Amino acid sequence: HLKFMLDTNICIFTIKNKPASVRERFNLNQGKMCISSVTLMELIYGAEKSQMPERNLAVIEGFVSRIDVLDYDAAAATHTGQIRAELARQGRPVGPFNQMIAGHARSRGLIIVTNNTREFERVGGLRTEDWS
Amino acid sequence: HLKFMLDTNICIFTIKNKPASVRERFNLNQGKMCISSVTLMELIYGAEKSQMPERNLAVIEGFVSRIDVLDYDAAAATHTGQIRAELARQGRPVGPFNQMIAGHARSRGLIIVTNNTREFERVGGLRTEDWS
Amino acid sequence: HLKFMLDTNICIFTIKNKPASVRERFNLNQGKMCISSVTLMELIYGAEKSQMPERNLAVIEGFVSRIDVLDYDAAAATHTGQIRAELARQGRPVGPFNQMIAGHARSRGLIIVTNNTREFERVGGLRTEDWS
Amino acid sequence: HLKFMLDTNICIFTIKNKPASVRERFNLNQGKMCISSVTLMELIYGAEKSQMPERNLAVIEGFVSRIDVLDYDAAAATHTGQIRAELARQGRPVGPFNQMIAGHARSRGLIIVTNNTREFERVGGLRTEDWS
Amino acid sequence: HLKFMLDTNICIFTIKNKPASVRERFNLNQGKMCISSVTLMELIYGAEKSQMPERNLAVIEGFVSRIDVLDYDAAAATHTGQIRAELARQGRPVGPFNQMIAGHARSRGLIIVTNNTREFERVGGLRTEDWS
Amino acid sequence: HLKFMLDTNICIFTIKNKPASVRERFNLNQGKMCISSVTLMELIYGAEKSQMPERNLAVIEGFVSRIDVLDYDAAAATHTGQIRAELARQGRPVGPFNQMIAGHARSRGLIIVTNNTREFERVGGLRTEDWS
Amino acid sequence: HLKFMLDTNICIFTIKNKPASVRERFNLNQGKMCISSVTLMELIYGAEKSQMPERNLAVIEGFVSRIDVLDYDAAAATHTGQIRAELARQGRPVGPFNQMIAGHARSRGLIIVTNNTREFERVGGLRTEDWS
Amino acid sequence: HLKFMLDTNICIFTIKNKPASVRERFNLNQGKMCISSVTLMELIYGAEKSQMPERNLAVIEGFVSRIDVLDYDAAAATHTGQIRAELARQGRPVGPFNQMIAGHARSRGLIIVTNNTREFERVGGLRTEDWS
Repeated sequence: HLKFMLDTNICIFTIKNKPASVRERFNLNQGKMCISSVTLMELIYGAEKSQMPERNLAVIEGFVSRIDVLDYDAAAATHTGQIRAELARQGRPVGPFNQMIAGHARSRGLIIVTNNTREFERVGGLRTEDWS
Repeated sequence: HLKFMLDTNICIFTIKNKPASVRERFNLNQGKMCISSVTLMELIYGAEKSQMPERNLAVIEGFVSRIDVLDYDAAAATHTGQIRAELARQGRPVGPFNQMIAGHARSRGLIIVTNNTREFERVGGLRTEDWS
Repeated sequence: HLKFMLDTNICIFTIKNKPASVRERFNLNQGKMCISSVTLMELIYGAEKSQMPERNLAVIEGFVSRIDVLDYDAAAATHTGQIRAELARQGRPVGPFNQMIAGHARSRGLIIVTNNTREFERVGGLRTEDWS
Repeated sequence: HLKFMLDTNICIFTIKNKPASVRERFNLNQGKMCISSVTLMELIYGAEKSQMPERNLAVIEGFVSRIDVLDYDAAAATHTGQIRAELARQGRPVGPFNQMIAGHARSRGLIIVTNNTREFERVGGLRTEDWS
Repeated sequence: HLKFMLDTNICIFTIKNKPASVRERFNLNQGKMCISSVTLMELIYGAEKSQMPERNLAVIEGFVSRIDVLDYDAAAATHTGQIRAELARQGRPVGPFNQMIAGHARSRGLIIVTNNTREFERVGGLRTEDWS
Repeated sequence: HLKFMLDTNICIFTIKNKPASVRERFNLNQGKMCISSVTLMELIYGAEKSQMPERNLAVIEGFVSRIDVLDYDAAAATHTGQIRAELARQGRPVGPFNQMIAGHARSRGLIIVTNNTREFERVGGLRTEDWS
Repeated sequence: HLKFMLDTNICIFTIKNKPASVRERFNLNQGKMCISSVTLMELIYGAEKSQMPERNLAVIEGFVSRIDVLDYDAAAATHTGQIRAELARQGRPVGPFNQMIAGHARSRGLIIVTNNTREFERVGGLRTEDWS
Repeated sequence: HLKFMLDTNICIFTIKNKPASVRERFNLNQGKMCISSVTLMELIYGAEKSQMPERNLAVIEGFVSRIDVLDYDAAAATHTGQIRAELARQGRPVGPFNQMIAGHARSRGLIIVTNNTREFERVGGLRTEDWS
């Protein structure tokens, strides 16, 4: 089954093969990884704002075709809502899209793979890894 | 068939019967309305951070039972990505979750029902109504 | 996935490689384009009424081979019906087949690609591009 | 299975039970009838343009719930295209949406039920009935 | 289900719309017609030997896409074998591919549609029609 | 998997154990051989026209039981059509049923096993063996 | 359906419009071409090793969208194995990936399109064309 | 369920029960092993070049019947392409077929089982084992 949910920069590092450690671990974990549709949103944004949008979209779409994209559903939303309230009580900052990504992963029991572990470690009941 | 996607404040107004015109129009359009899972997320956050979480969580279950909750999917994400880039080019500010709700509705050709018309009208190719 | 719905003249320009700019953008967007079955209908009519139906029909099969043809479904019909009433209220003229593909495109969140932007910009909640 | 494709006016007569002969034959043919999505478009248009749109939409949507709606597909488009060229050669005028419905029916071997048989009889290879 | 199996000349007549009576009845019998793959072979042969092979192939492949093609299977083989022996006893000549087409149709209880009734009427236990 | 497609005479040689070399190589290749349904047709004809049809039909059922019978499908038909045109250009004679199994074999990458290599060698892109 | 399997250089030529004769014939045969995944591999290698990988990867995604990619399967492997042994006996050199696409094509009865007819003509039971 | 992709020599070692350790470990890992169709190709080549091909083909096919054969697909091709470019950049030599089954295994997150670990360890992001 699925074990990891990859955040946006981990995806970009993989595509770029830099830092090389990310693609290395990515490939060792083939068949076990996914991204949130929220992360897809961020990836598309990155392509759309770039100098060569059509080119970069094609590269992203190819990458995305080989990994699973999970829809952000009611369970994901529910966990995100809980997490934002837990974080607010504790006074811990997490960015809005990261909050959603954290909730999505937690709702499915997935490990978040991220180079922003400082932020994601603030979340309760969630495992994180950094492959960079 | 779905015609309207309700923004968070419109849902809250419906729940509170204030402004009462919102629930009135809500009732008139029963069976034609939905919310993004992004809006559900915002509703759960609001309940979870409130003085009476269980009471407000129960109220949300009642509201949600009367409408469809749509998963934020790849199409929603893609439109959101496009929109964020379009807005940034124009120097137009829209909040992160509203961007996602805007992208979700546009991907399905739905009318956004919102009292935050100034923000959502900045998005291209999107119809809005305000029931409040 | 799909981003653009091409109207008949844009299809014809692509086939003829004139204006060459159309085929250029067509090639750049390979894999992201479709036509409504309504537009297919118009293309088939064009071939059938031509001096050389078998030749022109064959050219259409080849062209259609490179894109998706979307069935005009209940969602497309529903949006079209709504658009026709909106347009009638405002006194804005749009041709019957154009109304239908406007509704088709809007129901799927697709951009209409057309050299008839004056007509299609009259439709609410719809984006267009002109590649010619 | 399906034998009849109903025109817009036949649907309306059925709903209104006037002329009573239409609903009579309609019910005698339960399970054998459908409409084109093109006809759905016209029904929605009628409701959307009316004095009480939400009301009339509900009435139409309820009626449609009890009959099959066929998507206007590539075969329908092909027959429509052929028919428009045949009609044009003969100089026989048929309305744009009627052309598509004629094509849709012919592509499926269905009998067109219409009170506008004067128009539909101009089409080749198509059976028609009038229940009014 | 299937009622008719169309022989090669009938298919060509339909495509050419000449004699017009063939396409007329073809259109009236939509959904009820098929061809044997043996007939497909003859059509492909016709295109392949023509001056414009690619064009005529597109034309045939286009025609064939809207009708069912049946594989010549063991039951078709069996009836063909019986028929060839029955014919030889009677001194009644039928061409090699017509023998197979006859056997295929008979094995499925289908009516052969052909303008070559002289050959096909020699076969026992088989219905034929000529639409030309 | 399947490697060989046997023509009619080879099947008969196998059944009759004469020339004995054929059944010998047949037994060595058990599980790797098939016949076209076209060849099945020829075998049934031979039995049906013989002095003792029931006996010979029973012998065929036993033989056919040891091998796969392949349906003559659209790919087989298509290859046969190309082949028939190519042979006609070169002025090379191949019998009608031989053309079909040659086409059938080529569409599947099968080796035709035949003692009629003179005819089958005329076909392009086709390998043959003679076990007799 | 499929008739041609394009070797790597033919694909590259089509992409570059050089020699222009390749794209010229390519366009004439739209809907009838495929590549082996073995060829996809070589294309991806070519892109990845180039000065501008992302640009060239995007171009490959576009090209691949216009044709079928066939998986190199057991039948393809079997033929390739046979061919490698046939070639070694005759002392005929064919490059390793060429052997595989030859086997892939022969297993499906496809015409190999290549500018390396010297190598591919060494293979038995395989038709080739050179469009360059 | 699958964990291991077996290289050609490991399959041969298993068949020969020499070295005995390979079959020992093979049996301990029943239900968890597969081969690439590329390896099937090599096994078939070995049988075909042998002095008793029919015999050795039967032994291999029997062996292959008890393990999964994976088709070499687009994902496999993609990984192989990345790998070939990386190896060339690093100046690490790996044989053509080895490159393909390395990419195939890597695309599926499988452990390559091989007695050629020196070559396969040059590939990035790939686990290897030697059971010999």
